[PDB]
Amino acid sequence: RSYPCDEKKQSVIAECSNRRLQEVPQTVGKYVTELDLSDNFITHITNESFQGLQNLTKINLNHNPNGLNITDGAFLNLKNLRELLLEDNQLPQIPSGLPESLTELSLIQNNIYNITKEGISRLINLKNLYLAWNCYFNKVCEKTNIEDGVFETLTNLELLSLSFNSLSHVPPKLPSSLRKLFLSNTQIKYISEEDFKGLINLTLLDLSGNCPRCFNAPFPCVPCDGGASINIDRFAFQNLTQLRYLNLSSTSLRKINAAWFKNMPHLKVLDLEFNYLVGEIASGAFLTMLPRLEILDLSFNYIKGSYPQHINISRNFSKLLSLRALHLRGYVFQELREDDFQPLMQLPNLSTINLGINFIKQIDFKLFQNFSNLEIIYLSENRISPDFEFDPHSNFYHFTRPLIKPQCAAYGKALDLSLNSIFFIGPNQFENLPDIACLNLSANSNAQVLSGTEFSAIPHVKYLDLTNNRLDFDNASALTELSDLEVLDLSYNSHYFRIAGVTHHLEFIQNFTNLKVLNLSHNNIYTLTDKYNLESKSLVELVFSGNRLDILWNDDDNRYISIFKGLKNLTRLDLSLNRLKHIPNEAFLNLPASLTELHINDNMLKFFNWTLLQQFPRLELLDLRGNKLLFLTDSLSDFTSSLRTLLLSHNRISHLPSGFLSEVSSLKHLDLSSNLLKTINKSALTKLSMLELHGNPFECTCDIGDFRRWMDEHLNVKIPRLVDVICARGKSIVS
Amino acid sequence: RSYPCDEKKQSVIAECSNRRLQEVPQTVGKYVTELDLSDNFITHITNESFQGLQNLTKINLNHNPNGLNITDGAFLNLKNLRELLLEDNQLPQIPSGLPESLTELSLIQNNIYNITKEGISRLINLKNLYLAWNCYFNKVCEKTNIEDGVFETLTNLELLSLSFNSLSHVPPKLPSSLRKLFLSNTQIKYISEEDFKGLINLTLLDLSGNCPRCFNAPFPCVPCDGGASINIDRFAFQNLTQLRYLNLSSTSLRKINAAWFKNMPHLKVLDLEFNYLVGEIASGAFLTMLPRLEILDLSFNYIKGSYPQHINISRNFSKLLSLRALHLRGYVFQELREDDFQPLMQLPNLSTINLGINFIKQIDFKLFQNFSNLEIIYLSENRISPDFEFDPHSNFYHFTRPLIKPQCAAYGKALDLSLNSIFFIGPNQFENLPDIACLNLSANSNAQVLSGTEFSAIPHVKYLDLTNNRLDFDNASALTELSDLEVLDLSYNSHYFRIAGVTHHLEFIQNFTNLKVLNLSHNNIYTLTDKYNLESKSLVELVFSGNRLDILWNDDDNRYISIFKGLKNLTRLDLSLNRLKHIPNEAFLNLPASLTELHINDNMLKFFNWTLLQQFPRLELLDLRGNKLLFLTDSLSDFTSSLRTLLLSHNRISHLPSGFLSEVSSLKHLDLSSNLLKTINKSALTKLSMLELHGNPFECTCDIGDFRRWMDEHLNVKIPRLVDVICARGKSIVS
Ligand SMILES: *[C@@H]1O[C@H](CO)[C@@H](O[C@@H]2O[C@H](CO)[C@@H](O[C@@H]3O[C@H](CO[C@H]4O[C@H](CO)[C@@H](O)[C@H](O)[C@@H]4O)[C@@H](O)[C@H](O[C@H]4O[C@H](CO)[C@@H](O)[C@H](O)[C@@H]4O)[C@@H]3O)[C@H](O)[C@H]2NC(C)=O)[C@H](O)[C@H]1NC(C)=O
Ligand SMILES: *[C@@H]1O[C@H](CO)[C@@H](O[C@@H]2O[C@H](CO)[C@@H](O[C@@H]3O[C@H](CO[C@H]4O[C@H](CO)[C@@H](O)[C@H](O)[C@@H]4O)[C@@H](O)[C@H](O[C@H]4O[C@H](CO)[C@@H](O)[C@H](O)[C@@H]4O)[C@@H]3O)[C@H](O)[C@H]2NC(C)=O)[C@H](O)[C@H]1NC(C)=O
Ligand SMILES: *[C@@H]1O[C@H](CO)[C@@H](O[C@@H]2O[C@H](CO)[C@@H](O[C@@H]3O[C@H](CO)[C@@H](O)[C@H](O)[C@@H]3O)[C@H](O)[C@H]2NC(C)=O)[C@H](O)[C@H]1NC(C)=O
Ligand SMILES: *[C@@H]1O[C@H](CO)[C@@H](O[C@@H]2O[C@H](CO)[C@@H](O[C@@H]3O[C@H](CO)[C@@H](O)[C@H](O)[C@@H]3O)[C@H](O)[C@H]2NC(C)=O)[C@H](O)[C@H]1NC(C)=O
Ligand SMILES: *[C@@H]1O[C@H](CO)[C@@H](O[C@@H]2O[C@H](CO)[C@@H](O)[C@H](O)[C@H]2NC(C)=O)[C@H](O)[C@H]1NC(C)=O
Ligand SMILES: *[C@@H]1O[C@H](CO)[C@@H](O[C@@H]2O[C@H](CO)[C@@H](O)[C@H](O)[C@H]2NC(C)=O)[C@H](O)[C@H]1NC(C)=O
Ligand SMILES: CCCCCc1cc2c(Cc3cccc(CN)c3)cccc2nc1N
Ligand SMILES: CCCCCc1cc2c(Cc3cccc(CN)c3)cccc2nc1N
Ligand SMILES: *[C@@H]1O[C@H](CO)[C@@H](O)[C@H](O)[C@H]1NC(C)=O
Ligand SMILES: *[C@@H]1O[C@H](CO)[C@@H](O)[C@H](O)[C@H]1NC(C)=O
Ligand SMILES: *[C@@H]1O[C@H](CO)[C@@H](O)[C@H](O)[C@H]1NC(C)=O
Ligand SMILES: *[C@@H]1O[C@H](CO)[C@@H](O)[C@H](O)[C@H]1NC(C)=O
Ligand SMILES: *[C@@H]1O[C@H](CO)[C@@H](O)[C@H](O)[C@H]1NC(C)=O
Ligand SMILES: *[C@@H]1O[C@H](CO)[C@@H](O)[C@H](O)[C@H]1NC(C)=O
Ligand SMILES: *[C@@H]1O[C@H](CO)[C@@H](O)[C@H](O)[C@H]1NC(C)=O
Ligand SMILES: *[C@@H]1O[C@H](CO)[C@@H](O)[C@H](O)[C@H]1NC(C)=O
Ligand SMILES: *[C@@H]1O[C@H](CO)[C@@H](O)[C@H](O)[C@H]1NC(C)=O
Ligand SMILES: *[C@@H]1O[C@H](CO)[C@@H](O)[C@H](O)[C@H]1NC(C)=O
Ligand SMILES: *[C@@H]1O[C@H](CO)[C@@H](O)[C@H](O)[C@H]1NC(C)=O
Ligand SMILES: *[C@@H]1O[C@H](CO)[C@@H](O)[C@H](O)[C@H]1NC(C)=O
Repeated sequence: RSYPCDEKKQSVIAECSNRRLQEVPQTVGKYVTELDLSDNFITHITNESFQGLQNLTKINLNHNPNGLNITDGAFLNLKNLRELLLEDNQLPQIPSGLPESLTELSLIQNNIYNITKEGISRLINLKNLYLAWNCYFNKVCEKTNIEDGVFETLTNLELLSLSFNSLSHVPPKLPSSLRKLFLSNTQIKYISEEDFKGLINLTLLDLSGNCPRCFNAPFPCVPCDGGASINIDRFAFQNLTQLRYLNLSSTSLRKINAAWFKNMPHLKVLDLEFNYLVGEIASGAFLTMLPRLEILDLSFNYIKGSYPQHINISRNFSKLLSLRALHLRGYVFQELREDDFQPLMQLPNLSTINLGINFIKQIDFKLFQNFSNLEIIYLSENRISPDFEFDPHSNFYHFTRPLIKPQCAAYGKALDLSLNSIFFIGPNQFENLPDIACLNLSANSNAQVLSGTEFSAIPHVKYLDLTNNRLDFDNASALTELSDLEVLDLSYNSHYFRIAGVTHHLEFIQNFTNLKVLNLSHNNIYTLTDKYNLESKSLVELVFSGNRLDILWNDDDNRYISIFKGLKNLTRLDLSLNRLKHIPNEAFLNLPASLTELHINDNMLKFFNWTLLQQFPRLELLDLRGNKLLFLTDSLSDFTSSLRTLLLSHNRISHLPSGFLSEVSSLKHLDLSSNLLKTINKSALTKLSMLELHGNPFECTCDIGDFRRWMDEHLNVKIPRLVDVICARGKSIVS
Repeated sequence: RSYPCDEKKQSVIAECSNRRLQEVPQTVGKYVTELDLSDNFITHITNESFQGLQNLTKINLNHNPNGLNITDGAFLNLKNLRELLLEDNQLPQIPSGLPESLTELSLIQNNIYNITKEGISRLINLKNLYLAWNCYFNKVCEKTNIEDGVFETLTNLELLSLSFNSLSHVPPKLPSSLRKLFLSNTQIKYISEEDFKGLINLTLLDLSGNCPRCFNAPFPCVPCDGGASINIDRFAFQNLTQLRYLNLSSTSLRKINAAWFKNMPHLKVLDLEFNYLVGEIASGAFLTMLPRLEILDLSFNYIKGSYPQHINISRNFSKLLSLRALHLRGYVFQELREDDFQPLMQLPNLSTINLGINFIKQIDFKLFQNFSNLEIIYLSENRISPDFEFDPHSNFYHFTRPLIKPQCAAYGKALDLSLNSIFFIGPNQFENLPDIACLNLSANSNAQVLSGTEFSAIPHVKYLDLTNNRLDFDNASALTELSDLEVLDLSYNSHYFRIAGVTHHLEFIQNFTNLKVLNLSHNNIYTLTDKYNLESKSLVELVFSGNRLDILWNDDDNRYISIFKGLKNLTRLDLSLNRLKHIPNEAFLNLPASLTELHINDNMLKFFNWTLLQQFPRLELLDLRGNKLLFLTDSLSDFTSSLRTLLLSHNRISHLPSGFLSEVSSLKHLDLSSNLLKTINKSALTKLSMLELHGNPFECTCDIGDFRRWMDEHLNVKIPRLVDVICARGKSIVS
């Protein structure tokens, strides 16, 4: 048992993050290799901080403290130190006399404005150097002075990142080992012919945000004089036969010179977001130069004040033969006509069209059929009708998450129409579409009574998202045309559920032979009409959080006592956030005997009838976190032989009953963190692999001794975050 | 300083609620008259519980414990006990040998099924007897046995309530002192001629929920055989000349006998909700019998399965000359035509029409003009387009809150169109309406760009509610036609605010010469377009909670540093729930010097620059509750002479600086509850009238003595909830 860090073996990692450590710990294990020490209160670092920690081949001192004084060659005597990370430390300078064994260095988010030979040129083994985000936006900081030639000694340098600094030009004397060159938001107007001419290995070049398009910028944005475009010499990308990824986002471009790509036969990803390329899109020769392009991002190229009827796509798109994804958000146009996308329809691997945020009013949906294999049709957010703000380690111009949830997209062809205005699905709404498997109609202000016919044209939908609408559930055949339905997400439709005098019919649930997952969360359900029960022979997982079981299962009311019992296959049930003070025993007994996993967290339970766990012989996880439980049973082993994980954090448990750890033979994980345990008696003292105790007011006196021994006896019981397992006054119990 | 209760003088009241008291306190003040002891853990009551507490003319033992054993005549020796309340106690019986001085008795929500002479007939001074809600719904309980004549001795009985018990008929031998008779939900099929014949003083009769209409009931509901109507003898309400309030809600009525009202010339409020009176509404003679009726509730009289084109209102409504409010929710019809309301238009005092929840599709709005003086036009929730569930002390069939917010209605003529489907305000949307002053368009899925013309037909709107829509704020003249605008509520319009690449224009705020109150809460505002500042010469109050000032006022960004300074008249600002870790001093200094009241609660502030309170010389209230403040300044008196209230609960303050209580000469209220104060030194020890300290881990040892003296010295400093001012282990500090 280590302290204050928590170790593992991936290759031996001392996770020592966030522990409020005030200086590097003396007490680290001697087989430790990677020591993560971020987010601590470390203020000073000397040579004698890592005195005897050898074969540390990684250090992380990010965010210290939560500015860091590092003496010169304080790391020098670590002859194995390879990866060093000292991001976000208000470092004034690249620290002096670093150990030349370093292969990866990260100085992101400091105050370093001077890149000197005295810090960098000795370090011949740098592969990846991260200096981004040191002088940017309206930060008080100085122009970035780069001593001449200071990189040419770094002949094993593969990745260099200087983004979000004021450079003004591409440094000269760049080693030709570079494969990845990041110069975004560096205030560079002009790209000369000599600028990259000897970088024959570059796979990636990022010149984004130089001469930026600043209208409506969510950050302080300085245009180039006259909102002028970036100036790229005609032979600037000569000799760059190995480029794969080119990012020219936000460089105010209006013209693309087709000859820029003459010597890039492999170009794979092109990013031209936030430029002014509406003209280039309609008639663009540069598109005939890219037969291996896979991803083209042309988002936010809208003309301010301009709302064209149709989008205008050059015939030249037809030539983009390897194109996989095409992103055209923020073009802004009223209508998508069948003719408008002819140039894309013969492209064989075009699987993703992104038309998000174009305020489109009508789509002639039949057009998506005439394509080859579209997989993701992304139309969200249109107008179709019946420390620190910016993360230095992600992409700055867009979100990188997938457009459509993987779990939904994995079923097949996907149509995301979320955040539109289809407030009512008419009879011909889905005429002429391909066989959609994944459908998002979230947030379309839909208030209709679904009745069994609305989806007849796409009857093979397998995952359906109708979250965040206002469905009026007043017809028992709703959605039953979707015989293949497997996932149905009905969250955040509380509008009509909340009104007691409108009708609520959920009977339809039973008709689905293949329904696996049903989410009814945040619907404020407390009254149903005519039928009180949920029935399905298939359903595996019901999410019923953010409803009102406190009302449903009121003591004076019997109507909903078997609400969930007809769910004969159910293995996971989420009853969290139901305002439950107590569950009547009979209603608890009528939960499906099939359950393996039951969540009743974040209610207000004062009591739990443990005895009833006898009728749930398959149950593996019981989650009661965030209630008001006062007492644990003394006889748990008598009610279950199945429970593997029991979660009880954020309750009011002050005493552990006899044999509680030893006697339950299937139980491996027990979470008692953040309760009211003053102690743990020797009488409470085996099949347990993890026990959580942080957050408790452990009275530290001579009485607390017995348990310590037990910890020493059982190393096989991980006890996390021992630093937070604390005497009630501050020291850990392990002192 | 009392303990454990907290006293006052209204006439001397010992508020002793909710204190976890385990028995009646010995230590009550001897001038105490009313002793509220509800919501405690009281289990037993004997004669020797109130030994020497005389001139107690009120006791409240509701919800004890949080069932109560009361010995016989345990209250007998209180010769002044007047009002006794023992609701919600699982009492098995009316307690025996109660003191005959009682004028008001409340036994609501117990288990009393036997109403005996041994408990009630002696008590000749009962005015008001509450026995409601003892056997109801699916509770395990017995039919209510009422010993014969047991009320006729109570000749000073004015109010009797037996609702929500199984009676089966109106008890006989009811004293003719009764003015108010509550028999709701008592399972009484038949009302005989003899039933009330000698009750010549009744002002109110409630026979609601006997033979109930049970379709879609939000409670276990037992129809009378055949869903039959209640049977009311033709001369059942003979001799009841003094009736004012008649409640016949949910008695399955289909016919009203006009002659029931022959001898009620004063009838004021008639409640016929949840019956089947569509026929009676269209052709109803009973309406010619009620020329003093003021309030008529005909809600939820819908025919299941039926959706008429027009509502059908008998000509006889024209005869309801004193009618003030008419409620017609849940009739359910498609269209309101001008002709359909002719019978109401000459009624002089008709100020309120309620058409909520009728799924109406079109209204011919010009019709509201032809009325006399309509004040509240309530149309919410239609389809217009471009312990314990039930509170025993409120009305069971409807919510009693006002239809329209008083603050909005106080400006004049009100139109509530909330929860409809006016997703777009067209040019003629508001043609032909009266001069609306108060307008609710909440929750209409409105996504348009308001532009300055939409309200031109009702330009004198003074309070405007557009909450819970999705407004696209992309035009600087939005709402500017409303030159008289005084209150503008823009909460919960985050849809477009949250998207960084759409435009956000709030410039319009400045054009309003009369804008007092602006709510921008829960809009997730973090980026504006072109103009970064909020400007108004009039605005008094800005609510900016649930936005992202953490982003706006990011350290690397200057654009929003004066966001609020142009609000030159501002006296109240709410910056709560902005995720603020810290406020740059310059942005804090640019808050309006006019401010008297500033809320920054529920953020995550680690530090507060108190020194800056020097530039806010009018500031009376500073609310920093629910942050992470570690330290208080030692020199507050140097930065302010205006602060009257300072609220610091839920922070991490462990020490009180010298002179903190004494030195600030304007400060009257200081809230330090729920921090981390182990003590309060004698050096921290005048103009203070209230100091809050409950929730702190006060170390109770010899050191804690000094402060106790100070408390004894200053009785003029209310310290609430001393019971919760607790040694860190359980006893109060005042022990
Ligand atoms: C202009 O356009 C270019 C070209 O697309 C963008 O280039 C990408 O830049 C992003 C952001 O810097 C890079 O993203 C990060 O890559 C790191 C390295 O990942 C590679 O190697 C690791 C193995 O070490 C693999 O696991 C991984 O699959 C990759 O093959 C990652 O470490 C980062 O992820 C980590 O941090 C993020 C922080 O958000 C966490 O969310 C993750 O969980 C993880 O811990 C991150 O993914 C990206 O690699 C660049 N692309 C290429 C091909 O090199 C530019 O950023 C863009 N410019 C601007 C300013 O927007
Ligand atoms: C059938 O229809 C009838 C006729 O309308 C309804 O009759 C009303 O019933 C309600 C609920 O019982 C009564 O409401 C309660 O009245 C109490 C007495 O208030 C009068 O006197 C006090 C002075 O003591 C005045 O302050 C007050 O203005 C009244 O003149 C109040 O004490 C109750 O309010 C208190 O408790 C509620 C609990 O919700 C709190 O919210 C309040 O803050 C307050 O503490 C309450 O208002 C009402 O008075 C009856 N009307 C008349 C004219 O007598 C029936 O209820 C209805 N039947 C059913 C089953 O719905
Ligand atoms: C409605 O509830 C459903 C069902 O629970 C929610 O979908 C599920 O969400 C969880 C995460 O919350 C997904 O599990 C996760 O999977 C990822 C990827 O494998 C993994 O990395 C995580 O550790 C976790 O296991 C789960 O796959 C997903 N299930 C389905 C069928 O999509 C849904 O999010 C809820 N809807 C709303 C609006 O809250
Ligand atoms: C948007 O913010 C406004 C302005 O603050 C909110 O309206 C105000 O709400 C408060 C209560 O939250 C009202 O004060 C209260 O008045 C009543 C009656 O006098 C009193 O009993 C209370 O003690 C309290 O003082 C205030 O009058 C009201 N102001 C106006 C102009 O209506 C509004 O509720 C917010 N909107 C949303 C949707 O949250
Ligand atoms: C349906 O569309 C909605 C809206 O685009 C998606 O909701 C987003 O999902 C992510 C991941 O949880 C959240 O972080 C965002 O907050 C959500 N956006 C909004 C506006 O709520 C949803 O995931 C889509 N559904 C599917 C199946 O892919
Ligand atoms: C505008 O209409 C909405 C919806 O009817 C009103 O919102 C309700 O107000 C009450 C009082 O705060 C809340 O308890 C309800 O939760 C609200 N309902 C909903 C659906 O949110 C609103 O008050 C009306 N505005 C005015 C000025 O009267
Ligand atoms: C992609 C972001 C475009 C931002 C501007 C913006 C454009 C909008 C449009 C398109 C449009 C662009 C330019 C001019 C016009 C005509 N006013 C419309 C339609 C509907 C709502 C519109 N709302 C907005 N906020
Ligand atoms: C006042 C509550 C009425 C409850 C029934 C109910 C009625 C609705 C109506 C009216 C209606 C009533 C009776 C029959 C019909 C025709 N299906 C419509 C229109 C639109 C949505 C409707 N949604 C509902 N849930
Ligand atoms: C760049 O390419 C051109 C022709 O493609 C060639 O003449 C020149 O030698 C190359 N430059 C370098 C430095 O390789
Ligand atoms: C499309 O991708 C497939 C593999 O998914 C590949 O075999 C094929 O060569 C690609 N076609 C083109 C024209 O790039
Ligand atoms: C559902 O709606 C369909 C289509 O109008 C209708 O025929 C059917 O009657 C409805 N079902 C029920 C159970 O009301
Ligand atoms: C749904 O299931 C019920 C009962 O199993 C059946 O009566 C009903 O007709 C079904 N509806 C459809 C459309 O399959
Ligand atoms: C029960 O669930 C399993 C696992 O999802 C599934 O294979 C089976 O079909 C379901 N049973 C029924 C009767 O639908
Ligand atoms: C648990 O519920 C059962 C009935 O299912 C009851 O007999 C038993 O007394 C309850 N146990 C506790 C501790 O409440
Ligand atoms: C009731 O009224 C009728 C006539 O209105 C009268 O004859 C009778 O005496 C009255 N009954 C009582 C008991 O007052
Ligand atoms: C209407 O109410 C007013 C007082 O607001 C009263 O003077 C008048 O008599 C009432 N009219 C009728 C017909 O009741
Ligand atoms: C607001 O909309 C009006 C009406 O179309 C238009 O004339 C005006 O140009 C718009 N204002 C701005 C500032 O765009
Ligand atoms: C609003 O105010 C601004 C500046 O005070 C002015 O230029 C603009 O024309 C105003 N618009 C209207 C409709 O009053
Ligand atoms: C400032 O507020 C006060 C109080 O609401 C108001 O009387 C005055 O008109 C406002 N001042 C201006 C310049 O609008
Ligand atoms: C408060 O802000 C002022 C600048 O307005 C600065 O001079 C001072 O140092 C700050 N005080 C603290 C305690 O941060």
